[PDB]
Amino acid sequence: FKPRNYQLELALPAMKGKNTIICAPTGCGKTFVSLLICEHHLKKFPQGQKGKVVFFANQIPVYEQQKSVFSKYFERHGYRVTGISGATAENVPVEQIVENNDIIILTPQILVNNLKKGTIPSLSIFTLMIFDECHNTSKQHPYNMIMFNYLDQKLGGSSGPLPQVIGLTASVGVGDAKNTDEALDYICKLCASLDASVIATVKHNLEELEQVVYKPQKFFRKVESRISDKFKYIIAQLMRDTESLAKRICKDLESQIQNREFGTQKYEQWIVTVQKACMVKDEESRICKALFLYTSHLRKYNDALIISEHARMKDALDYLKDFFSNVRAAGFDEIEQDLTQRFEEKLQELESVSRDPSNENPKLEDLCFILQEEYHLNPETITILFVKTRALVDALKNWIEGNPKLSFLKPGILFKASGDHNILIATSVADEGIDIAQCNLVILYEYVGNVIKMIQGSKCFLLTSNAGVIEKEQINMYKEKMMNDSILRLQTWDEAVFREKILHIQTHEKFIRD
Repeated sequence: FKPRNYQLELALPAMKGKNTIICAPTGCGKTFVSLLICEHHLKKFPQGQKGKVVFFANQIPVYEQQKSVFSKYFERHGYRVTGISGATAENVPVEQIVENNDIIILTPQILVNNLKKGTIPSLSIFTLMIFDECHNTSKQHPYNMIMFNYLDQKLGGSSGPLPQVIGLTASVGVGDAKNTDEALDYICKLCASLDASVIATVKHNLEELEQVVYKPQKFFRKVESRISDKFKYIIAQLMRDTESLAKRICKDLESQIQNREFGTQKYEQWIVTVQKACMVKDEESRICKALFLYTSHLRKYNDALIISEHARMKDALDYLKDFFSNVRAAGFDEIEQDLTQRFEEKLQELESVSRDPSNENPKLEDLCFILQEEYHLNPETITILFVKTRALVDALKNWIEGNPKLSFLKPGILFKASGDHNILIATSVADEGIDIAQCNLVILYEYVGNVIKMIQGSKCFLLTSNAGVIEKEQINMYKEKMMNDSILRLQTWDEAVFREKILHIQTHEKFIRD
């Protein structure tokens, strides 16, 4: 297990002996870095001198894993490594064990009990302390409980030798701060808590790190419906009429699905239920046939409304034309003739509103521009496009093929199985099961399907009509943003000015504690 460059970059300040917070992505080897720090530390002591290191785990699985890892690596090197946990043997008191072993894995609460008990008189016996998930060091957490003791001795000095402190965290957090400046102060509060003079992030080996941990940056984009949608207006009336016919012959149409809206997949479910009921005397038989015919047409309208919503009206209108060409292929019902003629009356108008340039879908214009922009950056890009329905898969594919501004794309329905298509349009079943995506770019086009996972500059675009989710992500990105900058700005300060700022807070925090 060769150390990665970014890992060595993180370890260095700690190896040079500064109290450090190591802030890096989950799964990038932060604990492994603490191990490198542990190894470097224990070698520093001259003959007849032993170091003593404590590792703090926040949860039992981390404790178990680190207990195994540290013992295997270090018992070989002649050090005595033990892990002591809540499920203690309860017979051997902890101090004998801390005296007996050079390296200890510790759930933080066990130590706290012993300090109050006085079995462990001081924190001085440790030479190195490591806090996994060190962001927890606040608000009367055991970490903080431990760190207070550290601080009292240091500040009320009268100070014995104190151990180096290392904190591991994926995120320092930013708390309640509504401002970058407020955000900075919070971060310093944590730094004061862990007596850290250095925050270590990977600046130099960002490229290498990104290979080890695979995160494609997520982009959330609001999308808007047409201000004026006459196409929806016309179709809904057709749907209203067809329902009115269906309602007349069946007194109690209401069937287990509520508040169906035109153009919704929920409406699709309602249709299916009603058809199911039909699948189950002349009059009873005749009515069953009529409903089935109606719901079948209502379903087609509903499909067309959904196409119109996320693609061109032309795509939606075309979809209706084929169906109504398809109905003619079969022997013409007397009823189908009527339904077909009712559609034919409104057609000329539908064509008119469909041709209008001003009637164009905003959502399509947004999608198009993102594709243009991204493929401009990287022609090599391969994209998977997730859409609401199968009918939409066909609409969007036709749209890309006929769009001269999207000539660079060659659309394919449905990795990589196929090299020749650089974009693929797909839709998937809504399940508890999750789909997996292997591509540079993922676009979620109003997609409510079961969640997606991305697999080896990659990005995912989430386009939604929901204001609430967009607002939430905007807050999150802001908070992230606040955190990095403040972190970046803190690294700017000299350690001497920085140390000053940290001391003041510990001093103030010690008195309120007093």
